[PDB]
Amino acid sequence: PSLADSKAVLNQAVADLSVAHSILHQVHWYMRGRGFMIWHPKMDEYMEEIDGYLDEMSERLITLGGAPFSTLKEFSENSQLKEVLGDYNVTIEEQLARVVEVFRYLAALFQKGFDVSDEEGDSVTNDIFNVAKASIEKHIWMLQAELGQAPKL
Amino acid sequence: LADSKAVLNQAVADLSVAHSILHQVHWYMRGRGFMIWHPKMDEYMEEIDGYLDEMSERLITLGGAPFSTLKEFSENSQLKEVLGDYNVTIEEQLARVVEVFRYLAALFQKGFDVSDEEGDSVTNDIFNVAKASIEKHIWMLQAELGQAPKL
Amino acid sequence: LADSKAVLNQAVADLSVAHSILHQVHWYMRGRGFMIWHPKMDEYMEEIDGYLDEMSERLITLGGAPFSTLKEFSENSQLKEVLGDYNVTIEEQLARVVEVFRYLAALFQKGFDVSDEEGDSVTNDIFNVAKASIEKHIWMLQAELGQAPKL
Amino acid sequence: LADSKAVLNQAVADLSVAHSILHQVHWYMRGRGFMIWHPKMDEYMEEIDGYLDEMSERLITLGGAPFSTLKEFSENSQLKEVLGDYNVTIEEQLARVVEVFRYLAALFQKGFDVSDEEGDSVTNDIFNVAKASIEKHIWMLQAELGQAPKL
Amino acid sequence: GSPAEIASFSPRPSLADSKAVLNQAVADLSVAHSILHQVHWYMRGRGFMIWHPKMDEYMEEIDGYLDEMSERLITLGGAPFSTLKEFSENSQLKEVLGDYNVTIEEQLARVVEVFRYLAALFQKGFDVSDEEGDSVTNDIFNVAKASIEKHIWMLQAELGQAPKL
Amino acid sequence: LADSKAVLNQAVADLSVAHSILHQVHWYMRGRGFMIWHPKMDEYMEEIDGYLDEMSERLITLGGAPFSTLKEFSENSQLKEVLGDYNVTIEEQLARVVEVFRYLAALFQKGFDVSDEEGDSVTNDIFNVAKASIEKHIWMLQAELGQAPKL
Amino acid sequence: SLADSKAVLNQAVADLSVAHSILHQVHWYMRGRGFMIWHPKMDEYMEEIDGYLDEMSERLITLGGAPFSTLKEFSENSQLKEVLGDYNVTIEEQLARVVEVFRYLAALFQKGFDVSDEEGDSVTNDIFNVAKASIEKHIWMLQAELGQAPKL
Amino acid sequence: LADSKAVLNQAVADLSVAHSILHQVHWYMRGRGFMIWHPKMDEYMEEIDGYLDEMSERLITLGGAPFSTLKEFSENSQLKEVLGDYNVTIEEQLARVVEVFRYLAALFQKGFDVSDEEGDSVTNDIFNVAKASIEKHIWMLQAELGQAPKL
Amino acid sequence: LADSKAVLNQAVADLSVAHSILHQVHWYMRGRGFMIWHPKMDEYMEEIDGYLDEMSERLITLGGAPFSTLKEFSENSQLKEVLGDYNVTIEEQLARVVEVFRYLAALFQKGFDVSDEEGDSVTNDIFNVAKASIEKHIWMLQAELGQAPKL
Amino acid sequence: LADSKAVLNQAVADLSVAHSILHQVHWYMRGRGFMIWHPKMDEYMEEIDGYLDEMSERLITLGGAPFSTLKEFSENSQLKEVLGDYNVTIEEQLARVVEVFRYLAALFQKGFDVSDEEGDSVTNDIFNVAKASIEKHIWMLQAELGQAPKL
Amino acid sequence: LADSKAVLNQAVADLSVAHSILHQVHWYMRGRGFMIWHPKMDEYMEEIDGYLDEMSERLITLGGAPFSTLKEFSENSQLKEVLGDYNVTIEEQLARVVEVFRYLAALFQKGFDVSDEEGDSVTNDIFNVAKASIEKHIWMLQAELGQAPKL
Amino acid sequence: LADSKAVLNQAVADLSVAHSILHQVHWYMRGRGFMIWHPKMDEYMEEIDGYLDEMSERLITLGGAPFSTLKEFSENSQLKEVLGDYNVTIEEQLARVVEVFRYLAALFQKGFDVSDEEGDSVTNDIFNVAKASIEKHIWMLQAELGQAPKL
Ligand SMILES: [Ca+2]
Ligand SMILES: [Fe+3]
Ligand SMILES: [Fe+3]
Ligand SMILES: [Fe+3]
Ligand SMILES: [Fe+3]
Ligand SMILES: [Fe+3]
Ligand SMILES: [Fe+3]
Ligand SMILES: [Fe+3]
Ligand SMILES: [Fe+3]
Ligand SMILES: [Fe+3]
Ligand SMILES: [Fe+3]
Repeated sequence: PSLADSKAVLNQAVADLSVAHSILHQVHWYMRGRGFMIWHPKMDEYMEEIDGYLDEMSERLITLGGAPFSTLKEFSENSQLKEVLGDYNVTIEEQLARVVEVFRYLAALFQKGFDVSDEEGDSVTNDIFNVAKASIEKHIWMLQAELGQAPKL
Repeated sequence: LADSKAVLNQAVADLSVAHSILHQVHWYMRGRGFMIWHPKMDEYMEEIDGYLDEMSERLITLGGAPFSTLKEFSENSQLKEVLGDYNVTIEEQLARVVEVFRYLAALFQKGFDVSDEEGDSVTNDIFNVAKASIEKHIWMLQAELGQAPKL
Repeated sequence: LADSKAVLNQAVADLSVAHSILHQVHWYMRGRGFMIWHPKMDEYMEEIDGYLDEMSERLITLGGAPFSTLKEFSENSQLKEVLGDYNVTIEEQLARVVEVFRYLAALFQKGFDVSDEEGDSVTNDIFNVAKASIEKHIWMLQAELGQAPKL
Repeated sequence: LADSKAVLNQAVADLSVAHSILHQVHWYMRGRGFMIWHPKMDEYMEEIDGYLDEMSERLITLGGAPFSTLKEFSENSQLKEVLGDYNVTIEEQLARVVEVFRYLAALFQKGFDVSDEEGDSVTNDIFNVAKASIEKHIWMLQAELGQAPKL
Repeated sequence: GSPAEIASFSPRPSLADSKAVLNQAVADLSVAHSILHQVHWYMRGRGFMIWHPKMDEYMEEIDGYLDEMSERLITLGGAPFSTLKEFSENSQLKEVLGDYNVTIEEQLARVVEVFRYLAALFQKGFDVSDEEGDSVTNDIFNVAKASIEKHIWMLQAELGQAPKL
Repeated sequence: LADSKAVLNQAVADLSVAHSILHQVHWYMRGRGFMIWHPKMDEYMEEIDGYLDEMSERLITLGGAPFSTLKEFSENSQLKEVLGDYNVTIEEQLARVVEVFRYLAALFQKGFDVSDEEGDSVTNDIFNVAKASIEKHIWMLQAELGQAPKL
Repeated sequence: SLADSKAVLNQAVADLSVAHSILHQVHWYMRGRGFMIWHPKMDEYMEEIDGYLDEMSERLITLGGAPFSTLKEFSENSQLKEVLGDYNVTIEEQLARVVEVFRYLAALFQKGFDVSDEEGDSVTNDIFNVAKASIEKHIWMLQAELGQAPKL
Repeated sequence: LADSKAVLNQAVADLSVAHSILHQVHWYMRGRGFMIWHPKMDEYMEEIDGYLDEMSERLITLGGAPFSTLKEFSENSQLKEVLGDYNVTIEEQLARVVEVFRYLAALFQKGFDVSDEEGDSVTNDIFNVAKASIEKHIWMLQAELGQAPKL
Repeated sequence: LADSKAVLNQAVADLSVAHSILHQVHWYMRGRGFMIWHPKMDEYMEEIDGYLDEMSERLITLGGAPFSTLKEFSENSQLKEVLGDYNVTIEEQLARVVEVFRYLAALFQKGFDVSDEEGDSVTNDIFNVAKASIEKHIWMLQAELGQAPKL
Repeated sequence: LADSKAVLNQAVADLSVAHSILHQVHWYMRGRGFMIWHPKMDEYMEEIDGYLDEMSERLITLGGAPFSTLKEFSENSQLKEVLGDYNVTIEEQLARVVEVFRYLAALFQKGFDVSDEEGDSVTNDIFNVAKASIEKHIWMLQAELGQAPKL
Repeated sequence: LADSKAVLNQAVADLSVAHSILHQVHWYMRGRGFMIWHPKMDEYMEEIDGYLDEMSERLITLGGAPFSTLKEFSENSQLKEVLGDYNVTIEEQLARVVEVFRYLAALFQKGFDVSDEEGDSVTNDIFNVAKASIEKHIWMLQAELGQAPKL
Repeated sequence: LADSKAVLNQAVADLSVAHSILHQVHWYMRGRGFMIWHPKMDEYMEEIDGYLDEMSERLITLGGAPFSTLKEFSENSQLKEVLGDYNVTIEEQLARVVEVFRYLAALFQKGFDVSDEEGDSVTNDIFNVAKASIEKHIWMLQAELGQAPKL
């Protein structure tokens, strides 16, 4: 049932990235406070990057003979990420920490994806997860730096 | 302008679901015409997303609170999603896109109507511009399908 | 279309003063956030100048004579200028911009209304487009300032 | 000219003839100003062609059938063509272009009126945008000619 | 008295010199543009999304020949046709009313027939200009013929046929 | 004008007024040559605006406070404005621009001299570069007008 | 030392050269509905193939190796077989030929991945992995046009 | 290929002198039309330099030795230069350019004939291309001057 | 080589082998000048490939069947390939490229002649344009090697 | 010209150390403002590197021998480096950059002086241009820091 | 991650000295080949700076503290620098870059191995990509020098 | 500003002849290094042409009359031309380029000194900029030739 878990983790990523995109969009829209003018457009950049991973991962899953999740209901039910109603009263520091938590989870997911693909010998999938992990971890450093903190990976 | 705000938020939900449906069509497509229509879904998706950000931004500007979770999109949208299926024909998939766009154009007409009544002329333009392009796509998709636009 | 011509000319004056005020904010700005907001004023200035040229030139096209001297701009504009002062806070400078933009959005509503009354739909569109972008800026500035747009 | 479809198709014919007259001006031009105005006709021609495809597209989208033969253009257009002549002056050629543009601006107003009555807001916008640009060119051309726009 | 005014039929249609073939091209390219625009607007059926915009590209290329040829005619001291009446009457291409019910296969075949005609006209122009020693005009016709011939190959290929020039 | 800071502020006011004058010329221009000279006015305005922001930043950098209201620009400038008039000829308009430019060039020479004497070599450079290009423009405008530059 | 990595790189030099030739044939002899999309697509595929070739050949050179560099060497050492050009081959048949060539290339690149990993040559390993990824994506899209799963 | 080499080298001389004359027109031009025709001379000059370097590297390629000194250019060119004079009218300047161009078009025809006789098809194409463009320019210059091309 | 189709197909084979030989030179190159000449082979390869595709599509267009297998190219080409050798000097490599180019230029002359005889002027120009550029390269390569082009 | 060469060489060392210090600030930066100021350090670094290569190559051109080892940069630079520390506030970091920039502006003033004294006007210009830009940055950095430039 | 951090920081030191050595080569280069190899050094320097910023922000991301002073770079680098000397030949300069690059490639293998052991796959890939390009440069440099890469 | 005008005109002559000499080197070059130095002469030629047009515009702007015939250039230049010779080594060609640039650098110094004396600071800067770039080229050409700049 070849590359069963590589396919499974690719599909887990499809759901998680779909929710991550929704969370980033909420931060983008609901953001208020000093720093808005830099961080609001920054969320657009992050979203575009996340969308990039979604399409690389979902393509790779299809290529491997899988069937990507492709309804909001599948994304919601399969994602390990939780969403809450939007709220303008959240601080900038609080909004950025939420993004850090989302990104820490993605970097962990991508590590799992890297591990599982390596074990099954799916080196193409392995590379996709490694590249994505690398960038997310770099963003974790930068976001944490803004927050006067070490990356603490 | 509670009604203009209401229809803008309705659009946020529907455009969120429409993007998901376009993505499923993009991914699950099989048959002759794949190489043209697969990347065309990406164009439609980018356009849909552009409407999502215009309408969401305008709602925020009017003092509203956009839907901003998958649960809100799914619960509020009037579009129905189904499981992805590689066995759907390319002609059926394009017909599905047409039905989604017919829905959107009708939603944008409603948004036009509501904002026009409230005198919200900026919101009004947004719906009108979107409607124009969606209707143009309907013509092209229907022409590929050997049909009149039948607006 | 005397009213539409009149409001276009009012905008020529007010945009001309708006430009000066934006330039004052750009030059006298001090405080954390300078590096983002200083260049931002140049973007706002370029946009305001775009409205100026096109409103002034619509007025010419309609058989009008636009204000074209500093004296005409000062004496016809309803916006008041004050002496540059480096001790104004970043947050108060942004609030000054918001106040200027609230004024412009309100003026552009008036221009929409009068041109709509007179059936000058070309002039109507010019005001509608300008108002849209100015209102979007009020949302962003107010957000930086920890506040709702409150249009 | 009962409906938007009829006004769009009229525009299809008139824009086709307008293109032809502009091309004649381009080719037969002689006199001081040639080096400016010869390439300017190309810009105008491209602009006229943009209106053509738009208006034709919209007509097809609305379920109509555009005129699509030279006979149909020539017989349905209110514009009148004459034989090319090198002996027409620059200032007379520019005046000929002004008359065509006045005609088109008038036609676009007619399309604006009808689409508004029907509540075809998409078609209404198309005529509005085309009218705005053509009216600006009338100002410039008349200005070259030492004249007010006289819309 | 005053000089008499000759009353005679138009006559001619007589591709005997470079100036004449160029003006014939001016007329035929104008009608060819109209036919291509009809195919573009009225097209329906599978392949629309590729062939619709392809007509726009061909229209652009046709317009390019029109401006090179008509400029060369003016440069040679001629007077290009420049009214829809002169185009329609001088062109050998026949137009019909637009119809949404023509297959892609039939539409592409119509374009092939227009292109074969144009290639043939440009060969005439090449022959006429060469005999004249008008080498600049000769190259305009050669260049246009080459590209139009390449499109015939591709159109024919789409239709599952050899170019059959 | 006692020092570099003073001459820089003088330039802030005069460049503000020169921009306004160039804009009037741009808007009220009529006559053969409009199509070339109308857009040229925009180029000149953009250049003058460039000098304005280089001179006013240098003044701020030097510990000064730039004029930043229309009242100040108008009161301090040696250039005088008159009401717009469509009846001024193209030749008279270009001659007005030449006179503004001759003034600016002379002001920039004074800026050069004062800064040189104070040993402010950065400010000196700014004035030298501005003077170079304004003088090149005088040659070209004079050449259009059939005359020598007569610096 | 790195003998077999060098040998698999050189195998790829040969196979990619013949693959380029086959793609050019498909490009030229193509006929049928879809020509206007697929003809130019072959040029994209040829450019990508050529990219792999210069990459792999010059990694081989960098390793102290000597790339095949004549048509006879390409033709004899390649495992791909060429056939005479024939306009009567259908579009569907042509695309299926390209799939088979790409399936071969993807398997070759797996072999190259495996051999270079066995020899500790991680630079060569990555060249093959990157090339493999994009070829497999193409298989998906070609198969999809042909109404099938990728069937990797 | 003695004759083809000879005429290529003749073109090296004449184009070098033609470049110098164009530059004189560029520099000494005065009168209405300066702003269009002054930079147009730069375009003509670049084109001439292009023919210069096609013809000069074809001669080298053929095993010839191009003139490469001002003495060689001046002595071998059939074009005559006179001292610059600001007093020449714009229309006379353009007349001078047309003369240079008529000469070049005639030389390029000689090039064509000589290379055709000798069977140097590459040199032949170089001349034919240069002749086409120069002759188009004659049409346009003549048209500015209110005249037929009169090739 | 009977006709135009035959010489076009000869060029398909020969260009294919030439590309292979250029690629060998590119890869096996060692010596002073490598950094300029190695990438230069890529330029030459790109150009040869341009000729190949042009010449093959002209052959198809004429109703021919291009060679399209390595066996056909190798057997039909009159160029001979040898095994790659890193010990060949950079100047010997350049000399090998010249020999290939001299061969191509003569093949192109053969194609010119045959197509002219048949009256196939489109094919005639393809060969002429290719010959022109190859001959220009022969000049430059020979110049690098301190020699006349010897064409 | 040995004093100009000595100060050029001084600038080589100081700019090398300046680059290093900016890089530390870039890497070790923490606090609100990071996202703007982190990439800004890269812009400054690139600017510093430009002055470096400029001044080094002027030194070479003048027959000097630039410092070209880290030991020489470190030993000759009057700037002092300390171990990187993440616990420095972003305001302290920016003040640190201001102090490096004041040093550099003062160094460039010395080079202007020495080069003027010796009549090396090329070196003089290099120092002046560099000084202008550093002084502009000091204004902006100070404005971020709520302060006058205090040059 | 103890060793991956250590080897990243070694790279930070080594890349810094490597940039310095390359800059010396760039500056003190003399001999045939200068015009190609002088700018080449700039490309190599840019690439080494890319690895620097990469490796140094991966170290930071991992919770390390990059060397950020010249003293740290010199003291920790395994690469040794010497005074610049114009008498060094091109051959000798290029050989030195080769030795710098061989060292760097070896360090990157070491970094590959350590990160592989520790399972730091992101760091592993940074070293692998950097080693790949360095090794490709070793081939080209060695080819220019007439030798096999001899990795 | 008589001597300022004088030296500008001298430059016009010297740049015109320098251009001719560079073109001779470009065309007659043979030997190793051709592929880099041949196009390099084009870069140098374009730069020389830039100085020509600016010096000649500045002279016009100052009320002078530039030399504008090959006779004037040749008679007024202090540069000497000889017949082109393919037998010259590339090292001897580059040496001739260095001689011409050394001359220009000295001529530019004389222009700097004379304009500085007459207080024409705009002309002064033109010469200073042109001198800096020529001298940098001398450094590079000399380095290729294994020598110091020796200004
Ligand atoms: Ca498993
Ligand atoms: Fe996708
Ligand atoms: Fe947004
Ligand atoms: Fe304007
Ligand atoms: Fe034209
Ligand atoms: Fe390569
Ligand atoms: Fe050249
Ligand atoms: Fe092709
Ligand atoms: Fe450098
Ligand atoms: Fe960085
Ligand atoms: Fe000039």
